[PDB]
Amino acid sequence: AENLSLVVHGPGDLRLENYPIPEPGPNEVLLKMHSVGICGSDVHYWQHGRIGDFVVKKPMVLGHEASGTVVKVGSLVRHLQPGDRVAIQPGAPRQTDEFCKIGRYNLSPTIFFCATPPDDGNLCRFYKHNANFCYKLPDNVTFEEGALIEPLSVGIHACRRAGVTLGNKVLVCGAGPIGLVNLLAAKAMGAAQVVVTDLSASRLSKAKEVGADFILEISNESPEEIAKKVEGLLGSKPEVTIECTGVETSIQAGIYATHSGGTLVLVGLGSEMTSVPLVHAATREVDIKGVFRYCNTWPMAISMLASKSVNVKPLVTHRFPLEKALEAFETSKKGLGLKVMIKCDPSDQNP
Amino acid sequence: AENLSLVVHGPGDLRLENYPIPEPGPNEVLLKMHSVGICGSDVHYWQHGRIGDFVVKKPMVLGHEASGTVVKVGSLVRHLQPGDRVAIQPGAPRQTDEFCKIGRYNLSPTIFFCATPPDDGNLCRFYKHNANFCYKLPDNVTFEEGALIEPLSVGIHACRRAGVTLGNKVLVCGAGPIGLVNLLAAKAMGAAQVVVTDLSASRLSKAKEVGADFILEISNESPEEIAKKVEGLLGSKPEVTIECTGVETSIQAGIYATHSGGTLVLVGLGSEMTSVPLVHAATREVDIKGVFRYCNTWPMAISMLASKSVNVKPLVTHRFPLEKALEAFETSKKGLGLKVMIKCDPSDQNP
Amino acid sequence: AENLSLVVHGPGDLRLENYPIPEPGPNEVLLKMHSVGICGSDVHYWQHGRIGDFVVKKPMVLGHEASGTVVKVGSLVRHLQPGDRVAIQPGAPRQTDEFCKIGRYNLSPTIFFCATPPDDGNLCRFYKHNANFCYKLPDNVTFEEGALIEPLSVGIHACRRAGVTLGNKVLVCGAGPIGLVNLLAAKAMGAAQVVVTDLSASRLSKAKEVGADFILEISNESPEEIAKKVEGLLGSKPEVTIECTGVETSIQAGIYATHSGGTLVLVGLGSEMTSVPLVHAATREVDIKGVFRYCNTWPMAISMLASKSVNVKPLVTHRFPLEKALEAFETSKKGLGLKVMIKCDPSDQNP
Amino acid sequence: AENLSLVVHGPGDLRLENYPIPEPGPNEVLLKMHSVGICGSDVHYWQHGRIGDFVVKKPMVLGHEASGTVVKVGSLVRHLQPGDRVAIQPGAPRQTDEFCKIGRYNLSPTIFFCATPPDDGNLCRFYKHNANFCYKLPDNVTFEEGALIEPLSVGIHACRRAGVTLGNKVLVCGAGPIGLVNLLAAKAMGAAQVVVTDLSASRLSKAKEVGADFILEISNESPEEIAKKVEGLLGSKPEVTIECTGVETSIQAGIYATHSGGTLVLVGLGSEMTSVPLVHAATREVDIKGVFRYCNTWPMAISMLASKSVNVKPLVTHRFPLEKALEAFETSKKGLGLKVMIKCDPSDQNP
Ligand SMILES: [Zn+2]
Ligand SMILES: [Zn+2]
Ligand SMILES: [Zn+2]
Ligand SMILES: [Zn+2]
Repeated sequence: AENLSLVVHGPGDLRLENYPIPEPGPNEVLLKMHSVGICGSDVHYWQHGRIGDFVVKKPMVLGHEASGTVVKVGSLVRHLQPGDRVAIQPGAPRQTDEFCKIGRYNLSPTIFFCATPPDDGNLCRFYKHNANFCYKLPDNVTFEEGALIEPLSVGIHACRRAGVTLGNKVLVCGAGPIGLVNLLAAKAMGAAQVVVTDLSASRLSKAKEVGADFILEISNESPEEIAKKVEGLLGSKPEVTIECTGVETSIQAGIYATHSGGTLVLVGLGSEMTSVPLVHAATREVDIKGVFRYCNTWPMAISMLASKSVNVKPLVTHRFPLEKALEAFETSKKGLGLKVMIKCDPSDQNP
Repeated sequence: AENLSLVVHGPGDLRLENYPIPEPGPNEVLLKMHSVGICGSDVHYWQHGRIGDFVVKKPMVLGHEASGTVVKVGSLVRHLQPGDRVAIQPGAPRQTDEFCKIGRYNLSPTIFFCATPPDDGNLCRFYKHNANFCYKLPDNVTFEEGALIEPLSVGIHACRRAGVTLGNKVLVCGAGPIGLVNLLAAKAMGAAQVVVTDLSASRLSKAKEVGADFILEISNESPEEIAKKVEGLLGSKPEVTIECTGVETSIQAGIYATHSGGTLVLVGLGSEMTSVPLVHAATREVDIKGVFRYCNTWPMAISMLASKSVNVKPLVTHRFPLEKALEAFETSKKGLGLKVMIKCDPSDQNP
Repeated sequence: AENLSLVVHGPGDLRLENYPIPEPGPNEVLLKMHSVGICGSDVHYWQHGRIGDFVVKKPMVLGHEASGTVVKVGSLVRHLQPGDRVAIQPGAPRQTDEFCKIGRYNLSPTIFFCATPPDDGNLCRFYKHNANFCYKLPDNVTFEEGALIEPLSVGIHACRRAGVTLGNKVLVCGAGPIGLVNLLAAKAMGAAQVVVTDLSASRLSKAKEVGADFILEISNESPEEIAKKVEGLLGSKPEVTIECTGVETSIQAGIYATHSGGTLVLVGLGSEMTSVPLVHAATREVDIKGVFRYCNTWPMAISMLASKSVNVKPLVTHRFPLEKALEAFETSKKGLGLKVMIKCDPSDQNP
Repeated sequence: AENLSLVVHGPGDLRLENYPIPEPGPNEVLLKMHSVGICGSDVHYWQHGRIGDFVVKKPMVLGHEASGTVVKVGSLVRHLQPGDRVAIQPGAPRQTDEFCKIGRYNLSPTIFFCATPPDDGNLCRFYKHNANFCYKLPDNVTFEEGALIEPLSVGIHACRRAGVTLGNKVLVCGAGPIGLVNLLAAKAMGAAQVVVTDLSASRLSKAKEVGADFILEISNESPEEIAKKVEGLLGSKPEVTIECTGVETSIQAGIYATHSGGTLVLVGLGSEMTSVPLVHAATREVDIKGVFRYCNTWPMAISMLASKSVNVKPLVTHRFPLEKALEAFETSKKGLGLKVMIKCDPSDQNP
């Protein structure tokens, strides 16, 4: 019974292994996997075997940005059936705790989440999942778009928490994959202009393709100088800044750059301690907000994709079959591409 | 000193008259008028000499959707100067009352407002206005777009109060000018799909041009049937309904149509008493909200226009010089067009 | 095996019957019932065998405002154990649907809810319930206070949706049980003054005891006159009105009474069609909101009770043992009391 | 013409000087000052002649927490008249800028603000002020309560921005005057429990008198230990933390202490750079918000005082006549009291 699976055993130890075919409980579905995007999260576990307090204490299956086809459903599942194409939302609450009740299930301490240990991910042939967290895709939304909902959702959640809306000018720090999905989400939510900063001329070219209104190549500027160049291009201070690099200097830039009364959202992972002009922000009522994944983004993402109101397709720079997963991870690490997409279906390998 | 002015003396009594050149106080500007759109508000005062409790007790200058050029500024005015092209926000608070302080100046009982009596409007050659409520237009935004900010703002304010955002499906009742600006605002704010209903095949054709995702021609349907047809086209109940007709049956339709937990916003003017399945809405937590003009929409409208993120141009169906204002009002009443635009500048009559 | 249960068989057909001892599933608990309040909801099913579209098609156990003691827990239950005193939140979602995910589980169409048919209630000796919807009571919170969380929650949810906060003046229409819990919730949320209207001098005396800052006895006033008398007592128009009678004239009064920009919340059940100065509200941006039960109120209610920050005790006017349930229902119908409280525990019959 | 005035000429240079009687413009009033509280702001200008970028470049009158009696009004003033007792809101916008329009006038860069240079304050006999920012006091609200609205408003604004509401448990860092007003505001807004931390047994005794549910004396605890002790007393992590010391370790404590999804509001002034577990907060969606004074707090503060729903009286520990202002400032600096209150009226020196 063939179920090739990509597994991290520890720092730098990545292996392709055969796994049993999972058996779906009464409210789960079994999925034949199709398209699985990888991101810095996966690469980080690969390299270091941990992300902060999340530690790989036993071999873990990677992969958490995914779509596939229902092949089997549990006795209690009614909204999905074999043949259904679905996007997988990787975080599924185990308990109806208070976070779940108030509608912030992302914060639930007992949540299951693909490829954050000890929870196995979906970079494999066959995978089972809580049925309520698999979302039927319409026929004009590709498997890859379905997989891309996950990174898009990072941007949606951050932009919601920032309060991005009609006419706002927005600064996005970083033209990596995180920055690009926040650019996409901001424009989708009505931002008039997004400026994107980055050190790389290459990444910024790609941010342009994706829809950045302005690009700004940073070199040795101070945070105040960055904020200043940003304001100069926009004609004003941006109501919202989304910081996607985790780099302290970029966080400071965001604080100086953001319009008074505005919001800076931290999406990139920084060091355990950050040094910031906390006062500068606080005295200007610039709020500083973080994000932890996302909640309630799949249906609205699917709605925007299905209506062609957002375009995530240019994000995919590489495709590899599942058998070439180790190479794909090398490609993702070298960071020349954006989204490296893994194709798990021997039957079909198109988008 | 030539300052032709369109004046309503009472029910059906419209005249073009010469007025003195207004003198701007210390915080006012004098404007050479350029483009002035007319709407049902103006036509209503023309026909009936009142809109509810607002009564024309002495001759009134009409016109409240306008743009022009600063020719003179007061001693305290610093952000505008002669030569500046500006959009005029017709509601300017006279006092720093509590509504103003909390940021809801539209509700200020002593607000000045063009062409709502006893306040004279701007359908004339020369007009003076509170400087803080004239907004500089950038050079890639036409005078007509500047004039159109006013009707667009009706839609922006309504859609904000409805909470329209990323991915929502929205029902707009009415394909008249009010309905079309709400269609535009909803899409600009991130709605995935807007369906527009109306009795007229002609108006709906125009709603399509403007960007309606679906159109629905109504005839003798009951409110439940309308709600049903709407749901059928969208694939779900719309999170937001914007009611733009003021027609009781359309209001009821909105109540049946709107998703539970959603919002129905009333923009059209109905009868003094309305009969509604108030309970049906209330038990489904469908909120019912109204609007009174707008507040804080000019800068964000200008930002969206300047970035080409919204297109109001297709709204203009007719242009008349100021001298043909009576004809223009006839055209606006017969309701075959959408926006009838009046050109007040003898120097320039382009958009 | 003794499990006396109060059952409605149809219009005016109420019986006390022995039921099997329910068996808790893996995530349920079995409760030895202690205190069960009754309300117009129960009385309504008794009298008419329906509330609108909710119809008693087979015998139903009544009772939905309750507390008791855990005697048995399911294999998956960890936060509760035998001996735990708990308040029962009667609405427990069956499915993780979209309403649940976004934190509005009250709107879930498949929710289980005590004594709304076809779901049996908890007016009995032994009752089983979803464990996540039973809330441990601290030792300084009585069983009756625990039972009273349910009616209090009606007020909490309504006042939240109204946006009651520090310093607001609030109008509550109706001094029945619904009105009194909204008075309590408004004061708890920081309202400076609550005025309560009613036809009964008796009910208003009780509203005073409970904490009403002003009482207003209505007789033949018109809605405009009511609004006027209200404003006169408060010194201003109330930012919030909570309408608790369902009476059309009282709804109209609320519309005239509420401050511009304010909110009217409809808690009382009215007729299928209501006639209202919808326009008057809409043009003053008075929002009209309804409620459907409550969501996420139990923990904050328990917190306020435990800190003695709210006092629901004066609401209980009568106590009857379970065996005298038919009499208790007669008492509740005659409407001279407020909260009629039923004592189900043969071991203990104190508050 | 006697108008004694307290003036800072520079670091440690405080003088009492006679000033001209100010002349109120058309929308100003002249006030006979009555009660003026002092705070760290005043003391800071006294000691250092600056607070960050706000620098005393010429002699400045101090005092910004004040009340008095209207003696003269401008030609345009209608809501106030000689004899009116009023509370003075020290920040009065000069321009109708965008911050003002959207209801955040506190952020207006051109705002006038008592005793923040170059704007003279109200520690004097006679003072003139923008009429719209003087608020009539009812007869059951004392002059001192009127003066205390200003510090209370600091707490109101911070607690609003934190989202303090019914049932929340709140941590307040610091039992100085800033901490105590935030304790008062939180309880007024419906917090079930407030715990207050501080190094001083004396300050905490006073926080108890004022209404703190718990007090915690800190010594050499680490931020994690503080957060831990806080959680232990409350029985849970507080939904809101208000940090009132500006001390980096206390800010870190707030981050560890605050419930996930919660809010930490920074009210105390810290160093230009702060080192914080920014990541810890961000990954738990603990928002970090600052405050800059307040907006729209006077009317709701007056409403709460007039209804006896909040008690600021215990804050006043000392009273000095204006002639003993230098001593009063010494008393305020030695920090043994809380609110030092200055009495400016030779006619009356009661509360
Ligand atoms: Zn990822
Ligand atoms: Zn108009
Ligand atoms: Zn009930
Ligand atoms: Zn102060």
